Parts: sequence; structure tokens; C-alpha cells
Amino acid sequence: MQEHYQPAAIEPAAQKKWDDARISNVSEDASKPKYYCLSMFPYPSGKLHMGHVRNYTIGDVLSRFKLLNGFNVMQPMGWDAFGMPAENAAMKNNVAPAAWTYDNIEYMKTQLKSLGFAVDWEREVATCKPEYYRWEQWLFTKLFEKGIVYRKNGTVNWDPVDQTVLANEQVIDGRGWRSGALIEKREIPMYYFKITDYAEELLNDLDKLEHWPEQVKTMQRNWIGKSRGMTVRFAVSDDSKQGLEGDYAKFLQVYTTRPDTLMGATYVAVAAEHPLATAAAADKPELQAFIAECKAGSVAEADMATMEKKGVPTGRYVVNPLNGDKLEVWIANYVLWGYGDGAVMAVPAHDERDFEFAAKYNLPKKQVIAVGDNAFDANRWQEWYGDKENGVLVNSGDLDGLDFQTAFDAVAAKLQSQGAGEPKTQYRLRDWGISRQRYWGCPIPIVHCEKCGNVPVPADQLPVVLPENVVPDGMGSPLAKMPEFYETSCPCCGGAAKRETDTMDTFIESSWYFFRYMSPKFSDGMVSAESAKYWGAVDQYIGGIEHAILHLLYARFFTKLMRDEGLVNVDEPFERLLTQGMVVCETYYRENDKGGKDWINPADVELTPVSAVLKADGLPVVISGTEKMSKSKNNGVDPQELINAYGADTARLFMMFAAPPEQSLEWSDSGVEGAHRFLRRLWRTVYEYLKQGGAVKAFAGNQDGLSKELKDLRHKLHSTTAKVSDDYGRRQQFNTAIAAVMELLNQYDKTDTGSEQGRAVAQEVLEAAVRLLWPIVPHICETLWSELNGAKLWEAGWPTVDEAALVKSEIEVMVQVNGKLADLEAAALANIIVVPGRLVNIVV
Ligand SMILES: CC(C)C[C@H](N)C(=O)NS(=O)(=O)OC[C@H]1OC[C@@H](CCCn2cc(CCCCO)nn2)[C@H](O)[C@@H]1O
Ligand SMILES: [Mg+2]
Ligand SMILES: [Zn+2]
Repeated sequence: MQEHYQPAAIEPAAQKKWDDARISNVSEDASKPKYYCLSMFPYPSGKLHMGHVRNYTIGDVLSRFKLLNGFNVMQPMGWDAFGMPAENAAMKNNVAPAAWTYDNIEYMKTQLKSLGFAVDWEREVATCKPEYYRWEQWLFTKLFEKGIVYRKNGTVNWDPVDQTVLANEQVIDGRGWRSGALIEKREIPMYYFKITDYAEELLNDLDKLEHWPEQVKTMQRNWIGKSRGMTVRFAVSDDSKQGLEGDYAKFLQVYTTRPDTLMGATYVAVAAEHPLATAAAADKPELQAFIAECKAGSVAEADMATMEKKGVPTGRYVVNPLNGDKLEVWIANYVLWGYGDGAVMAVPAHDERDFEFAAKYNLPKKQVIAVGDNAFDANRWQEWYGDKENGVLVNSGDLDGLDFQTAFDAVAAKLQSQGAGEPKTQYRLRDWGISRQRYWGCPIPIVHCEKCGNVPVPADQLPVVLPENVVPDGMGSPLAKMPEFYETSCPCCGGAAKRETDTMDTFIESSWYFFRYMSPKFSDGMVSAESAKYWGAVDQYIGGIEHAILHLLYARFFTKLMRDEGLVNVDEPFERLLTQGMVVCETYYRENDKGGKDWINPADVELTPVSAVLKADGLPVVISGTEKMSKSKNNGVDPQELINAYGADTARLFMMFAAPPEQSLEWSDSGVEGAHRFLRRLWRTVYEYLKQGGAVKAFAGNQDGLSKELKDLRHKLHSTTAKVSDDYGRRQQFNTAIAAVMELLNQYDKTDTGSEQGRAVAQEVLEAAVRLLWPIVPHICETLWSELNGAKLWEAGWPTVDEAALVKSEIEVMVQVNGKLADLEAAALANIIVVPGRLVNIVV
């Protein structure tokens, strides 16, 4: 055994030892219990970043842990390969997105291997390969013929200078983020998944997910946004009917979740596109301008609640069907056409958004709910105004004194009796639009024929292959300019036809890849029935919180779609979910020509603990604030430099020790140095133990007759094993597991293990510590284990707790005062000559 720890000598040998043994190449062996540990697969962007290393180390700790406990562990990896990065890189470097992607994949694969992740590389997938995406084209066609996928005109943001469609996030004050040109709202046909048909199942099945973080479940509930409320029709006043046709001349229909407060409605509000808005605006330029500004808006959903709410009165009136109040119709920017009826009622006393709106425009506020003896203040919002549970009705006529549920039913009865309303259930969830006007994506398997319509491509003809011999130029989607791709014949009639040129939302590939890993080379379906039956669901999913809503909802949706197609048996893809925190790092700047700030990467910096300077010249730079690593402020630390400098095990240890997985991880040079030094300590501890005697049979069995000091070390040992096991398998906090092993080694350092029984206990401590740490730092632990013991580490398995090592000594002594029934003198007095060990006599 070499004296000094050298990661570059031992880490490749260890990786070849694991590959040669094929520990990670698993199959559907019905003998061991399966365990499917999955980390969210990466975009092949070019290189790993520190987020990648954190995620996949966390996955590897859990996978190796379960492996050591006798599970048949599948830990697969692959490439979410489609999307915009390759297209932009194609425009920058004038290369093909496919070629750029396959080079990135090959480089990033090497980096993953070098980190020693116990990954089943025989299950690798690359979603840009036809052998992958053909199966989502297949599923598309089946759902399309069922109407679960459908085509319909939608509205997009067109940038006329960049010639591409932009999301609301990419529109800044009505203009494209890169071009700066005013975007144009354009209606175009697009494809949609009818995800709303699965809304109730997607909502209710969250209750099955006892091992999901409650905040992720809450986020999905709010996103789905089910509500049980009331349709209410307010008759249009006789004086307000000019310009209206059909039912819009007869009544204004709204949806409310608070029909218990219908007595306190003080006005109503409609969307800009509402017919009442159009009729009122017909002769009022201020309304036409307000309608125009509403339509031109591009507010993102994550910002919808943070926008300034504005309205204009229309001079039109409707009648409350329960009290006869004549209420004015306002046009408001927060009422969305297409949500419900595009028209709401307002109760400023009991809805906070209505309270702020009314307060802005000095509109009436009518209290109709009371909660205890709390005073109602029409000029200040108190949180109890909106309480649904503990309130009773007031100022509501014959409805007074009722609670929410009884008021709901009474209003429902009153409205239904006179035909003015009925209970209704709504969802905020919109259908899923999957059409992208981009090249580097999965082709949509639709052929357009003027005789036959939009025709799904037959299963025989799938895939529709995306040509990879393309370099996008940034003047429109290349597929639309490629007659060699889109000119085809109709598969129903054989006539002249055109392929769809839009490609799929790349969320589609990540919505089912966890099933494809089960049988990645299966050529007769999305996933083979034998392999889906064996692996079932993912037992553990690990990934960033930014995917807590869309990706997970899409994946749960696809799983239920595939179940209903008979491809899988589960209702839910992910049993346990762990969400890792961000990786943050200090930023460094040095001002330049125009009173601004230029940003320097941390690896090109050296500190003086005073100030910092550039490593190349030694000239100062300004130390700035800490934030998530990104190209924005040039503060991303390349993990490849971390590996080159210290080795994979140090990288893995620093990530797991620095913070709990959910907590943000702060980059720290001293922290990285401390991780490496601990590995040197571990190395020297085993080396020094073997230098004074070599290996012995580890202590096992009855520990009677062991000295107090060695019994104490065995106690620390098996409590540490218990602590670590509970940290890996239950708390999923690996930092405290590392600290616990560090405490074991501390006590070992203070224990004389020189005797024959001492060496036996020392062997037992070390054999346990290297296995307890092997999930985190497998290369050095594999090497150290081979110096201590000849068995296969993974066949020795996870350390067992010896309960007997946790029972402490006992000795019953009789208490007697005057003859009748330091250490023991204090205990017996808690109930004086002492006979050692048997009796204590209290001279009374
Ligand atoms: C399943 C599909 C939809 C996944 C999709 N292909 C994807 O997100 N791919 S990915 O390649 O972007 O990320 C793959 C994983 O690992 C990384 C995690 C990052 C968490 C955020 N972060 C970043 C940083 C700074 C890093 C250093 C910068 O110099 N700090 N925190 C992801 O959340 C995800 O778990
Ligand atoms: Mg259950
Ligand atoms: Zn045809």
C-alpha cells in the first residue's frame, strides 16, 4: 500500500474494476429486489457544470447505498438532446446541431465516467436519435386519432425581425428580447395535448404520493387549480343592450368561487374581448384604447398576479339576480378571455384583489361575511375578510347567519330555481401546446393533404426522420424552407402532400424517458411489457426544483396516457422525489470604459483574507455578491478543474458534505481543501493501521471481557452505522452522515487499539467506515477495503448494526440503611461504606 493518497493512481483502476465486474449493468433478474434510482438526465450542452455533479453524486450515493443492501439497482443516464442550445450554437459556430450535440454527448459521457457514477451505460439513450423519438411520434399518432391530441388555431408572439415565435418570457415591453422589435400577435394552427381531460386524475393522484415533498404537491395542485364554484347570470339592464346579440343581450354570465358573497357584489368586470366590452367601446375611444392595450399584453403566468390591475367603467349595467342591485360593468386587464366566461363579479369586502381594485377606483365595499366580533374596516384589508371556514353571512337578507357551505347550497337553490345559475367546476389548467417553430426537435408525424386533411403517418412509416444535415441561419425555421423534407405524398390517397414542419415541445422527450430506460433497444414499442412489469415505477427521482411543476406534471400525464394505452401498469412515475438546491458562487468584477462592471471567472482569481487579484497578472479585482453559478456574471466553476486538481472523490465529498441536498451549496476553496485533506486522513489511518501489524479478523460476537475503552469504541461504531443508515435511507442528508463517520474516526484516534483485541476492534471500525463512506467516495474506499479484506466489498454488503454493542453495562446493588434493605454512594443516596460492586450501606 502506497504511503500517500493519490487519486489519479487509484480512481481509474477502481473504475475498471467496477466495469469489469459489470456491477452497474443490470437486467430483469427476478431474484434480487429491484431499485430504480433516477437523476434528471442532462442537456448535452458541452460540459458538465457543478449542478450536474451535485445531482448525479446524490443519485450515486443513494444507488450505491441500495446496491450494498442487496438491491438490483438500475441507475441509467442519457441525453435530453433536442432544443434551442444546439440551434444557437449552430448559428454561432456554423455547425450542424446534430454534430454539435454528438460531440458534447461524447465529452460529457467521459466526464461522468471519470466521476465514477455507477451507471448502466448499456441503457444510455439520446433523445435526438430516431430510435428514441419515433416512439413519441407513434404515441402522438394514436392520441391524435383519439382526439387526445388535436389541432386548433392559437395565438403566438411573432418577432418580425428575428422571424421566430417567442414565449411571453422572451417579450420585454412588447418587444423581442434579442431583436428589440415590436412583436405581433398572430393566429396559427397548432397541436395540443388534451391534458385537461386528465386534470381530476392528475390532481387526485397526488394524494398517493406520500413520499413527495408537500410543497411540490401543493405547487401542482395550484397549477391544476381546480375550483368548485357557481355560474351566475346577471340580467343586462334594459338601458344597456345596444350593440349586443344573442345571450349577451339577455345576460352577463360569470363564474365565482364565492357565491356565499353574491349579496356583496358591488360591480362586475369583463375581459377586453368580451362582447359587452366591444359594444360599450363602440363609441368611446378610451375603452378602445384600453381594449387594445389588453390584447397587446404578453404577461407571463409566473408574473400574472404581480401586474398592476386596471379597469375602465363601461356605462353598462347588469342586475344581481338575488338582490336586484344594478351593478356597473367594468373592463379589467385581469379578466382573461378563455378562462371561464371571461367575466367575473367583484366582492371588495372579501377578496383582496377586489379590495385593492375598489380602493383604487373608490368603488363600494359591502361586508357580507362576519367572523366573530372582529370589526370590519372598509379602508384597511384584514386577513379575516377572506375567511371561508369560520364566517357567517351578514347583510344578506334571508341568507344571514349561514356558514359557507349552507350559503353555497342556498344560493345554488335560489339561482337554479329562477334559472339564474348553477354549480360548476373549473380548472385553471390549460391544454398543453406542443407545436414549436424550431428545427432541432422531434418532427410532428402529420401529413397535410387537401383531400384527406391532417393525416397521421402510419406506424409502418415511423419515424419521420429529422434530417441532421442542416445548419440553421436564423431567418425562419429551416424545415419550412426545405421542400426536400416537406414535399411528400399523402399516405391515405397517394397525392401531393406536405409534411408538418413544426417540431415537438422538447418537454415531450423528458416526459417518458424513464420508461425507455427499461428497454432502450426494444424495437416493437415504447417499452417492452416484460421490462415495464419488472421495474414498475421509479423508486427515487432526483433533480432541481425548477422542474417541480411542468416537467413532473407532464411526466405524470404521459405515464397515465401510456397506462391507458396498455404499455405500463403504474399510475405514477416517481415514488420518492428529492429536489436538490442551487450551487452558488462569489462574483468578481473590475470596472471599464463606461461606468459599468465587467465580470471575471473565479478560477482566474487569487485571493490575498483581504482582497482578490487576477492570477495571470496579480492586479486587483472587486469582490462582489454571491449567487447561482451562471454565464451571466461569469461565476461558474468548471468541475473539470476541480477533478483535475483533486480527483473525483474530493469533488463528490465536497458536494455531499458542504450542505444538505435541498440547501443551496456555496462554492468554497477551503471547503474543497478540507474534503481532500479528510480523504488524506482516511488514507493515512488505514495505512498506519496496516503498517503496525497488517490485517486481522474483524471483531465479532459477544463483547464480554472487552475493556471499557474498546466497548466504548464499538458503541460509537454501531451507533454510527445506525446514524449513517438512517441518514442515507430516511433523512437523505449526507452531510451529517459524513460528520458521524468523522466522529467515529475521532474516537478511534483517542483509543489505544494496540492489544490483540484492540486490533480486532480497529479492523471492525475501519471495515465499517470504508463501507459507510463507499457510496460517497467509492474509489478510495474500494482501494482501502481491498487492503483491509479480501472479499468483494459489494458482497460484504452494508454494515449491520450490532445491537449488543449498544447495551451498556449493568450491576444491581442492594440498598440498606442501618443493616436493613463514590459512584454508587451518589446513586443509593438518590433513593456510608460501600463494598465494591454488590452492596451499599448508609450509616443512619
Ligand atoms: C428531466 C429533464 C426535464 C431535465 C433537463 N434535461 C435538465 O434540466 N437538464 S440540465 O442539464 O439542465 O440539468 C440536469 C439536472 O442536473 C442539474 C440540475 C440543475 C439545478 C439548477 N442549478 C444550476 C446551478 C448552477 C450550475 C453551474 C453552472 O456553471 N445550480 N443550480 C437540473 O435541475 C437537473 O436536475
Ligand atoms: Mg401508497
Ligand atoms: Zn390524401
